[PDB]
Amino acid sequence: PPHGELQYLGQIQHILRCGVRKDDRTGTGTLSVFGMQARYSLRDEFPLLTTKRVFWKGVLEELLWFIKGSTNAKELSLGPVYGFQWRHFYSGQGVDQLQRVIDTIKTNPDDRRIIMCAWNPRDLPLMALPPCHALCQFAVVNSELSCQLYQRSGDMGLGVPFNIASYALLTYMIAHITGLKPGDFIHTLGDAHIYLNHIEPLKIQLQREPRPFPKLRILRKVEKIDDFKAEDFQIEGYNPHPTIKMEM
Amino acid sequence: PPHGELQYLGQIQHILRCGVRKDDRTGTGTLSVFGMQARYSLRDEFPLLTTKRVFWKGVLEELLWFIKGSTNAKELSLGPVYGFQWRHFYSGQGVDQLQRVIDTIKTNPDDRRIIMCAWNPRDLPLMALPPCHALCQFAVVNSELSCQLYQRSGDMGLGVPFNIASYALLTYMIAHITGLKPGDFIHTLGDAHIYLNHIEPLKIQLQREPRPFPKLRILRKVEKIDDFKAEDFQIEGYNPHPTIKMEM
Repeated sequence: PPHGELQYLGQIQHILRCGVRKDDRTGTGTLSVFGMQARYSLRDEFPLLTTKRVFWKGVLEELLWFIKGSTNAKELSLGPVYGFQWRHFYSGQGVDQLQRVIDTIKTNPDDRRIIMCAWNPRDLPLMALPPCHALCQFAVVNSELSCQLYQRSGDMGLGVPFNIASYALLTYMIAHITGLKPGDFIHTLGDAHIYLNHIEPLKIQLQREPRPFPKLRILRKVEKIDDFKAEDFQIEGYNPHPTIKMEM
Repeated sequence: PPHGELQYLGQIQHILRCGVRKDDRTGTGTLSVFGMQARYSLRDEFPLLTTKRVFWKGVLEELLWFIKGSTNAKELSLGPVYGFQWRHFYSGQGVDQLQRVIDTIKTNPDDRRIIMCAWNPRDLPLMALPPCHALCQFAVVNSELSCQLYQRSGDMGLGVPFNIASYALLTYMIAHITGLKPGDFIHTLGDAHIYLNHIEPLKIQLQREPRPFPKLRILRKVEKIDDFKAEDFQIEGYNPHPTIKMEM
């Protein structure tokens, strides 16, 4: 059974070899491939990448922050996830996308419309009816919860490993409170890119052999999504390669 | 160079072998796999499937209908594409998603937010802020136009082959008027399903060897998307296997 992280590394390799030079908002330069998909199992393991050390504490903390509120920075002393509108559009108003996902899983697990979206908030004033940055779809199969993230653009070096962990964490959480087991996290990209100043670091990360994924234990029975605390979570068996500093 | 249709057939096979039984709105029953992606080249060929005869005339005609108007059935004497809100939300009002896609391709081809969405209109009254059925993203790379369709659910037997043709047609059109060449059509599915009464027909279609994809010639220089007519298009070299009647 081949390590799931191999998909990520294969994507890095593919973009390095077959990717096209393309500019972005910062005119900084990237290598880009359009359209990609990776599938990561959540069954008895958690896809926190091991070919470099991923900042798990920031993942967890930023996720909890998104889940409860909140339009005010620093307070987690604009990210790659963008969950400002997950709860609101502030107490008990707008559409609560996350709670609605949870409720649908319980009232109709076969539903094909179990979807939550996130926007880049720089888009909001820019234009009428701005396209989201990320579309998140959940599916239930045989008491298993799976999640697919579609991102219109993914930063492969910095953003992607972090997002894989974020959404897998989200899935574990929702599974936990809906009484399901986590299944797969499917990661789909539009513009999948590597910034030029990340090319050398990533070429080196490619040489590294992934270690077995760790486990994620939830230590307490939680009934509501808003009740989760950082201390409710434990990462067992994370044995990663050293940190790689990617500059941005 | 392996035939692109092989991806579709591989997906059918995979769902038959490894798919899970799941009900739907009609409680009719399907085999489902969650999360799939196929990539079809549009370079000097057009992905009109050959292991059965796809209703090309309906593809073309339904697409043109979506492009100009229109909220009134029969008039193409609710589909699997769902393009009712592509132009409107009626002359010169609401947001014109399609024209905006066209304009962005011309004003900023590197843009990562070149996205159009379609809704199932049965969802519209059902709830506030309904999730779309399909998200369509365009990307430009080296004078090439590529398109990725994300569908929250795809009917593999009937809807999918038709949609592959529809969106590839759309891409050829937009390429033509933006002065680009078609690149790839990437097809991504959430719930990818086969209805149980389609299992036998599809098992038979699996045995068929695809023939080379045909070409799509555009016969006239067209400047605006609204100007395209059915007669502007020609399918050269379509040599498919016989029609398979899938009942629904």
